[PDB]
Amino acid sequence: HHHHKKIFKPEELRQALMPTLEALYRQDPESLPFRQPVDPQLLGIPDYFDIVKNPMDLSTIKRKLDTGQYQEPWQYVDDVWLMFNNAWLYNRKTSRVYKFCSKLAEVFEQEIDPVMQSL
Ligand SMILES: CO[C@H]1CC[C@H](n2c([C@@H]3C[C@H](F)C(=O)N3c3ccc(F)c(F)c3)nc3cc(-c4c(C)noc4C)ccc32)CC1
Repeated sequence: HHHHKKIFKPEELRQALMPTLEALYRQDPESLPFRQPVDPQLLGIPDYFDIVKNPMDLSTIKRKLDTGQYQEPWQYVDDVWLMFNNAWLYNRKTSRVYKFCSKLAEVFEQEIDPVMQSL
């Protein structure tokens, strides 16, 4: 047993972290709201960017893995938490979106720890 200034390759991170991202995409219908960037104009919520200073969604995180924009695995993890925190901050606790956020966050919390241990 062993509970674990380092640099990983894009291929190393995709092999390790894409299966965790795919686990999120497979949660249906819970992932549908997180697949594309929030569009305040389409959704008629011009107050969105007054609460969320830094947008995040699954499509953005998929591009970053796919184009080698992550170098340490904690860079991927922070973006995913940014996505869930944004959603938890902006939406009311009673809304379907907040509860969808909570299910995704559970599913992420219960798979990322082992994956980190393997890197
Ligand atoms: C695939 O097209 C998208 C479907 C979800 C649509 N959507 C919708 C639409 C509008 C309506 F509120 C609604 O019920 N939507 C909705 C549509 C499909 C769903 F599966 C779902 F859970 C919700 N609401 C969204 C909310 C968010 C959101 C997130 C994530 N964090 O803060 C906010 C605000 C994001 C997307 C939302 C936008 C288009």
